[PDB]
Amino acid sequence: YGTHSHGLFKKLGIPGPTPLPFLGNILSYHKGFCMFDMECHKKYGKVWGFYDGQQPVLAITDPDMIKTVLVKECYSVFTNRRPFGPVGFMKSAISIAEDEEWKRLRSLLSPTFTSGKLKEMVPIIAQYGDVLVRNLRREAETGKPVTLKDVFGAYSMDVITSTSFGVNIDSLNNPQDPFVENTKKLLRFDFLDPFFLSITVFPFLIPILEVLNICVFPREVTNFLRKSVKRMKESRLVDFLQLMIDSQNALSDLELVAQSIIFIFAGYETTSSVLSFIMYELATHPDVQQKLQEEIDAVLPNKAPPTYDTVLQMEYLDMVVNETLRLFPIAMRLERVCKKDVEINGMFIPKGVVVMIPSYALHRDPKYWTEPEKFLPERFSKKNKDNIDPYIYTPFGSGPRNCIGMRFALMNMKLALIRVLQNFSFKPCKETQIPLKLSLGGLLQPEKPVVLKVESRDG
Ligand code: HEM
Ligand SMILES: CC(=O)[C@H]1CC[C@H]2[C@@H]3CCC4=CC(=O)CC[C@]4(C)[C@H]3CC[C@]12C
Repeated sequence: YGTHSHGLFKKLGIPGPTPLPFLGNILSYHKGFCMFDMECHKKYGKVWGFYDGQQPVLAITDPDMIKTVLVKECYSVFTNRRPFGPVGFMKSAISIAEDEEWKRLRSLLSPTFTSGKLKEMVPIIAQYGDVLVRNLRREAETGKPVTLKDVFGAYSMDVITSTSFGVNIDSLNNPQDPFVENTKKLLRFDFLDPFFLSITVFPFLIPILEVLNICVFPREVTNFLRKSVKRMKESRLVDFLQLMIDSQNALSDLELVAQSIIFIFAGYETTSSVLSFIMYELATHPDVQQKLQEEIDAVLPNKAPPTYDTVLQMEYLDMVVNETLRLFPIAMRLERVCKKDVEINGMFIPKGVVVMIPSYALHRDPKYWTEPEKFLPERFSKKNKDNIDPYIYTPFGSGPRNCIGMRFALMNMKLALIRVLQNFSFKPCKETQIPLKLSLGGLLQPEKPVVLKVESRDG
């Protein structure tokens, strides 16, 4: 034994790279998820199959299917995601929860994300828009080429703490010692790490790990937020902990601690990561930074504070964020487990298989997109947009199980653009790598941290 599911795609009839005995196709991840997705797409068309060890992954590319599974069949057959490693009590974090515990948690926290409560958090978020620039200032002063993900990470931290726990620190490399270093440690998993590679060939190793209590969210940090939450509950006799406590807090109590940790996870390094790309695009395109920078002066006259409405009422900003997201869809892949045998717009799909949508690949897909390689915002203006197909462009997923934090993500990032642009300009310096080159790991990240010249707009 060792090639269990390896007959499935030759049978059923789907093309794809032919699996090694124990490894499946994992050896093709030397380029990363993105590059591996591009090629299978080219070299196989619109459906293809591969094996992560002995897990069969079926990538689909037709919008109709991609909508059947993401939308039309969510609660039906494609409800859950792929288990990925020893997850401990975090098994109750919504993004990890399965089937019925999921829908429960989903409608239960979704009220916690509605607009208007977005409205309310804004003054809190803007407050670190201020902090960010008071900080971003000094680094431009010194004349030194600022590392983006450091100023942005901090802001993201600042905004997570404040909106998630009503803890207002200026982490931002200042009070960098209280509550900051556990949070700092909540980074995206790299699923091409040797650790995760091992657990994909030997998934029989997850339960063992589970036993030794070896969890993939580090215990140091989980103890802390778990402790730190509980002490906050009592004291309280806007803020995500707030909105949950009020949320009838059934809705379990030490299941609340799982949400808190997972919101930080999903939002920390993603927000600060996208913000970096956006500032890279706005240099190598100085023209766009200006077109955007003027729009901002137009909507709020010299330095005026950004606002829930000041924001939504900025067509060009919305274009720049959206175009950055196309090039760099942080998740790279949407992905869904098949709960049962089902038919789906043509092809049979057998129970057990993982259905995979190639976000990043569809976003650079010479079909739907012309000069797909190019940062040009105009793709998303009132004319040229909305003949672009959702289910193709999906940087936040789609359907019952999409990014619950999308609005908050966008809002948060814009308030940060505003403050920064309406106050700065950004210029390739010595180190600035041009073009881009993505990491060939399992994260959709720069490879060599983006560093830029920050230059105060007159002072
Ligand atoms: C940089 C911005 C962000 C991007 C690009 C992003 C992207 C995504 C994607 C692609 C998914 C999976 C969608 C699917 O399965 O179809 C997702 C899920 C999720 N995201 Fe985000 N996200 C971002 C920010 C955030 C923030 C700030 C939060 C926290 C408030 C958050 C919370 C979640 C949660 C809880 C899920 C899981 C929903 C579920 O499985 O029921 N995200 N996100
Ligand atoms: C970068 C990343 O995704 C992290 C999250 C889970 C982490 C692993 C969790 C288990 C672990 C325990 C150890 O004592 C050595 C390091 C390892 C093997 C970790 C290495 C880095 C990983 C793979």
